[PDB]
Amino acid sequence: EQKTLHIYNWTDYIAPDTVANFEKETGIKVVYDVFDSNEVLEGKLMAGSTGFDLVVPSASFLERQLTAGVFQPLDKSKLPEWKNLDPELLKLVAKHDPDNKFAMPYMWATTGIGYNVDKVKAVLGENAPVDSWDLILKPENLEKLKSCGVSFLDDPEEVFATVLNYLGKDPNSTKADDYTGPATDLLLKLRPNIRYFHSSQYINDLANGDICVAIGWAGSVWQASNRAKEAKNGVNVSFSIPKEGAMAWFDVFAMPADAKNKDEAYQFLNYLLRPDVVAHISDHVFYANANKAATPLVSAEVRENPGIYPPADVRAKLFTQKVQDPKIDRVRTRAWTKVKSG
Ligand SMILES: [Cl-]
Repeated sequence: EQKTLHIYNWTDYIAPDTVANFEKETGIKVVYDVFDSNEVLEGKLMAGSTGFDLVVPSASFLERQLTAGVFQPLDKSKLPEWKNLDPELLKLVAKHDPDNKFAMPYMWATTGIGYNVDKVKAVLGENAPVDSWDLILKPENLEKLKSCGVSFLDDPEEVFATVLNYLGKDPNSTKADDYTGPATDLLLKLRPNIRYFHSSQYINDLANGDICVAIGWAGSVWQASNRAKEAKNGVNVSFSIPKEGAMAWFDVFAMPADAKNKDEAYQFLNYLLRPDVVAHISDHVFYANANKAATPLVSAEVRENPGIYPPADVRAKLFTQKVQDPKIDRVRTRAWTKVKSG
């Protein structure tokens, strides 16, 4: 009988031939579906009976569901290359998944500033503060960049944390007043200069020159940069992990508790743990993978990019998302609607 495997992953988060290569090597039929919204994935998981054997949630969402019985523990004896994973990244993911019981770290990155090098330098000068959140969180700078286009993510959790860190508050403040007060105060001063709040349109807009500065996910900004280079359109997109720090986050593979094809799922996970497999993915999607054995195999342009693989001094400035109580979640959501309506 045919062996089958159903995977649900983000768009633009695998190499073009990863699945084909796996099928050639193993004889397993893969059904590979994609989503571009975390809201979509989580709704399906909470409803249950998804039909997926492997899914790719955020590490933070995993914490919220470790008690909901959504996932089943990973049998590490079926993953002999588990030893290839970076122990430091396992520790960070274990903040949401104690003892790394349910999740295999896949890729990770930061939320920083993507920008058009030429347009930012034209408007703010040669010494534009591209190494600082000042570039996009000082109203005086956004007023000058307004005409060339400014985008923020449509993501209250990441944007509020970014603002709180910049203001010198706890990035993960549990104080409702921090969100409704100082954080909202700054966002309302910036708001008239922001063209839109959206978590994917900025990728193509950066690549085509339609916006000049964005809050964005590192690898997606690097994808925009590469798309502009492949189009030979002369647009120069870069990305900055600013000097004040930034949020780091981790996407993981996990196995729904009702998965029908568990043996095949473990074959695919151990396939991903082979160093060349995940290095090849990083080469194509411009995200750092969590496999320490894989790093030397990654192309120089990606591995040596400190906005993809940050060195120790930059990693020390990164913070991670803490899961908040529902009451803070709702304050955050309410305040974000007010910010956007401004
Ligand atoms: Cl995360």
